[PDB]
Amino acid sequence: HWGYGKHNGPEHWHKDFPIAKGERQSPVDIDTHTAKYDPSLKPLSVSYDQATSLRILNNGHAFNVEFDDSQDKAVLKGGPLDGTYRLIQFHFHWGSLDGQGSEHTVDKKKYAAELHLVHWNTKYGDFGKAVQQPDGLAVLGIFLKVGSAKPGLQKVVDVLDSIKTKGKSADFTNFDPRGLLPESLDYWTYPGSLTTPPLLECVTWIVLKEPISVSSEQVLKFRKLNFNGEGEPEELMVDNWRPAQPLKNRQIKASFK
Ligand SMILES: CC(=O)O[C@@H]1[C@@H](O)[C@@H](O)O[C@H](COS(N)(=O)=O)[C@H]1OC(C)=O
Ligand SMILES: [Zn+2]
Repeated sequence: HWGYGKHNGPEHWHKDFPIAKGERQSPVDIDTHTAKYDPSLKPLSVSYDQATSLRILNNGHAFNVEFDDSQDKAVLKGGPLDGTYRLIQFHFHWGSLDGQGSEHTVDKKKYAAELHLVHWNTKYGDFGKAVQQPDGLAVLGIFLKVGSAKPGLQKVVDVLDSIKTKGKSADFTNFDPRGLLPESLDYWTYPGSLTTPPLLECVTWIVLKEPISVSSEQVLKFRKLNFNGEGEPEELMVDNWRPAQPLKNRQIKASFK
């Protein structure tokens, strides 16, 4: 099926998923001098105090830390968002080298990786229904640069050995996503899509201005994961990012000057 290699990668997706060439695809390049400051944007509210993590899973495309979303335990509100969006999982995209890995770019600059915290609009009742709506999801995107270690990331790094290959999962309770946030919540926002098949155009993207720093040793451990399942030839899980798509008829708004 689909992947990130020469023969099944982003260039090929449109054949099974024609929406790949659609009206509001992600990610995009964020041209910082074209984005418009919008004073009508309310403050962004990230309420992760009661967050309940459950499990970490290698699905062959990335790894996901999954959350109990049966109640309003961890929610995103405010900013460009109307209503309440519940945290369902977070995952990362990263590169084979420190100079690439992010999905969004900032004035064409690629970061070593990108963290995505996926939330769904509670008005639609469940995640499956939400992805069929133009305002069904809100994904908070955070850039990673290589520098000093991120303490809040280490617990994730430590468990990757136990989910090396496709299909593996491990218990991952009591993880606090607040430890992955930068100091500032300044952001850009635009309407877009999922960055993997089925590429549904259901996402309000909120991308933070301030990157978090992770150590080279930390990102190196991401690159030791496998796309393949156990007992198959090793294909390192690296460069699992879609490149920037055309902005087309969209405007990127900024929460800051
Ligand atoms: C659970 C799962 O497969 O999560 C996916 C995940 O593991 C990854 O490949 O990234 C995908 C796209 O999400 S993104 N980049 O925020 O648009 C995910 O799809 C979905 C639907 O969340
Ligand atoms: Zn993602």
